[PDB]
Amino acid sequence: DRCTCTPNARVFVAEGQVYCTRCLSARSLLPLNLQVPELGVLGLFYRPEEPLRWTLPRAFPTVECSPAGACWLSAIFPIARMTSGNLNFQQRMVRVAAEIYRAGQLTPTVLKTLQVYERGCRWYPIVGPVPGVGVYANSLHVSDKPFPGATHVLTNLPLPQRPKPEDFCPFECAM
Amino acid sequence: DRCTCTPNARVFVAEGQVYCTRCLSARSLLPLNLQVPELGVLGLFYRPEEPLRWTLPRAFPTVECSPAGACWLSAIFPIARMTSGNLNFQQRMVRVAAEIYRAGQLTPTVLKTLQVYERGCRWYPIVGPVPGVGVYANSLHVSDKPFPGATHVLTNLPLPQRPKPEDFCPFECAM
Ligand SMILES: [Zn+2]
Ligand SMILES: [Zn+2]
Ligand SMILES: [Zn+2]
Ligand SMILES: [Zn+2]
Repeated sequence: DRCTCTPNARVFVAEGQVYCTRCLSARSLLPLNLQVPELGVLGLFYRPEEPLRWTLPRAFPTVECSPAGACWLSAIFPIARMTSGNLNFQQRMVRVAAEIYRAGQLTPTVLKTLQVYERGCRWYPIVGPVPGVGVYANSLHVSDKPFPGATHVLTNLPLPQRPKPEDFCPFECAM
Repeated sequence: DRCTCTPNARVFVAEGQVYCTRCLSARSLLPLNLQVPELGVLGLFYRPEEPLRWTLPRAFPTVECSPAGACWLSAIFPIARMTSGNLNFQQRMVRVAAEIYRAGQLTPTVLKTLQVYERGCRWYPIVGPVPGVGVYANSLHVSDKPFPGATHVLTNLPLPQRPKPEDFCPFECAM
């Protein structure tokens, strides 16, 4: 039982799995006939409706950048979950993906547009394990799980450490 | 940087880590001088204030029961997160742990007391990967992650499958 939406339905990455932004079901590999070579790893699952507006170089996942080239695909779910409630999530997931996909990267400006801070998320200097969902990051990459190099974690959890002021963001352009 | 609360502060298990119910920081092993042998694995981190009211047999984690004997320690965080908001979580975490610890097991009655269903959680027959936090289970055990044997997943996520009526619960006594 996999996702059966039109292949132009956006995708996000949680832990290992590629999931559909529309139905939240695991996404299988695209038929290669539909695959969009110009979109690296993303094109292996996502086939947009029209142009691209930006491209993705096919590559291997680095110990810190995964999916290689568009690690922000990994921040879509955590930002949406920490930024919505029970009867509000779908709408949120859809708006968060659209924003990020459009920008083709994660940036302080895209986080402001998404009101991540006003909704309860705070960055924290990683000093140990953090339970639940979150966005781990450094000055160039982000992930939904900890990784070698990550220096900060974005969470809505009332942590013991001291939150970073709202003007702070570990990166300028996480890709 | 670990937890530095009084050792009588309750504990919960998320993924691998043992975390403190009070400060949400990782919990180190108890000095063995404080360790409470009568509380199996739990006693290796948690030292109550007075009696026990129930005991825990020391053992090895089974492919389906972990922590061995009190796998419900793994359901504390997911139930609390899916059942609270941003400015409400701590209170929720504290009430959820106390309830479960008292009952010394997870049961349909303890889930009703915690109003898991009225707050948005629904059980679903596992048919594929599910992103985010959740409680995986079968008729005898539960976990915060999928495991060989699990047949159902409790989530507040608006999944595509069809939710189980509110009278349904995969188990009668998950320990
Ligand atoms: Zn879909
Ligand atoms: Zn990257
Ligand atoms: Zn503590
Ligand atoms: Zn068990």
